[PDB]
Amino acid sequence: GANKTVVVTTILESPYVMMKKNHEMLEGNERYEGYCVDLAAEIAKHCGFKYKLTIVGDGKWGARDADTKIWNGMVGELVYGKADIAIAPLTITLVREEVIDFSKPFMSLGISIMIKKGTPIESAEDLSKQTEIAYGTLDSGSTKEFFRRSKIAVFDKMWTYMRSAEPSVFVRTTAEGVARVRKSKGKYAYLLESTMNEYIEQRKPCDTMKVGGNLDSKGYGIATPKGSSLGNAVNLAVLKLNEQGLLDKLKNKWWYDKGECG
Amino acid sequence: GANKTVVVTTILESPYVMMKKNHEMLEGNERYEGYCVDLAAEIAKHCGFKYKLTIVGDGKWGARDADTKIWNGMVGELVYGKADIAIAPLTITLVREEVIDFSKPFMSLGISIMIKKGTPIESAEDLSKQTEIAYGTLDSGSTKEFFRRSKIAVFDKMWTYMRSAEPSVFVRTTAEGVARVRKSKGKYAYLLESTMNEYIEQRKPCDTMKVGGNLDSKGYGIATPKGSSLGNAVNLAVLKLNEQGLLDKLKNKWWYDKGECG
Ligand SMILES: C=C(C)[C@H]1CN[C@H](C(=O)O)[C@H]1CC(=O)O
Ligand SMILES: C=C(C)[C@H]1CN[C@H](C(=O)O)[C@H]1CC(=O)O
Repeated sequence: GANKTVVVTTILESPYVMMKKNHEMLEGNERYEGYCVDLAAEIAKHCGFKYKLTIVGDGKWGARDADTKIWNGMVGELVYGKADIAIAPLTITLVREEVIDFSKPFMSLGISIMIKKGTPIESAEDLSKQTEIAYGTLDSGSTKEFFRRSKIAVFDKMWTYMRSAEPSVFVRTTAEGVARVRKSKGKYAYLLESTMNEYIEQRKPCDTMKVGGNLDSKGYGIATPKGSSLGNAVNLAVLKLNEQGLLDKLKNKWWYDKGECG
Repeated sequence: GANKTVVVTTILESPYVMMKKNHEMLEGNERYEGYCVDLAAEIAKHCGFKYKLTIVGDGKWGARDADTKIWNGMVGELVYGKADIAIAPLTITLVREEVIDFSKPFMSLGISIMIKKGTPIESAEDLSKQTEIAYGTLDSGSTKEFFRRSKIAVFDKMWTYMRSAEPSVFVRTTAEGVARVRKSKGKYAYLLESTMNEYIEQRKPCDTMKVGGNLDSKGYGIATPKGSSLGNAVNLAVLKLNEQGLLDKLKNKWWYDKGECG
């Protein structure tokens, strides 16, 4: 039948999607700003469709409950037909790839370590060997799953450490993880995706730092319901945007062009 | 009908696929060794299929002739039904994605600069600003296309320089590009994918070096004919291998474990 406005599901997480300071004076998609907001506009332009940016109701990303087997977050909204496409820093993982379609990566990243400047830690191995400096991750998401399911000695030990550490080394949000690193006087290292780490390292008060190399290598992908008709075009749009150097420009814009740390 | 042995098309290019020193005494897939040979074994194991490693007849990777519109290389073998899957460092590009299916990236890379140690060059911008130190790429492939189609000022200038430079700054093979850098006493810089660059930097006589950051960000993908039944399983296998840390181990094995430069 007739074309329909594409429902885009995303989530508020800086600097990917944020409500403009003057959002109360704007409307529709114009209320938001950020890397993903810009990416969505570019994808829509190339694929030639109108869209509406919506915020995922449950505020989750994409995990399936072991008991009920129900998918939450943006993945769930695609799986159950609540949204047509998800545009956010959604990590491409096996479990998600099995239920929805992912475009090729629009951003490359890996799990990294965030420390307050001055902390005597240079790698994950360094962390695994001690307990004075506590370390944890988000209480849900791809990074936590990485450690939970890892069979690699170092990461396996880090996981066992994390589950038994007191007080809890887990945080509910990125802002919480960042704030804990900053207020813990060097006694807390935060494991998060390099992208977020690199972003925070350029924000005042400039007291955090990304150390060591990434623990893994992966990417963020645009997701659509399995078999969806938009899948193909969106995937080609992603590759096109990357080849035109558009994606690198968007990262620079939201990560470095306005860096606040020199 | 009954399952059939999967025909895998690949190409001799170190350290991805090479004929063993004692190949004349071995048979079938055992005649070859390398990163891709190992990857193929792992993919086949996870997807549960028997396969035969074959070498692409025309020795090309995957480009379409503008006049005849015929696809050459491994892409062509998939497009015309000569092979069931291609396992090699095949760069995921828009033009190829339009005719065949790619798995998510099994390796992340970008175009980089290779120089003989001592060369006064730190970036592509540095190269673009001069002509004393000649610079070029392979006479075909993704890297050449990157420069040919680029609209980015610096890369556009580099391309115009390359097309008009005398003698020709292009090479036919990686080994040729490497050899030219080594024998040109610092008067030749070679533009190639970071993966090959990092590999060569660890091989005797240890006289080359990778300088500056990558010009772009992309990946290598396993390819299958569009709509192929193996596509799904192979894609999930790739993600699984990466999540198990298997892909990083394979890179270490063929790139660094035996590094010859300290
Ligand atoms: C910001 C959040 C909660 C997301 C972003 N990508 C990951 C995901 O898609 O699971 C999560 C971060 C992480 O796991 O470190
Ligand atoms: C080694 C060769 C000729 C291949 C490997 N990947 C690229 C491709 O798939 O086109 C080519 C290298 C390059 O373009 O620098």
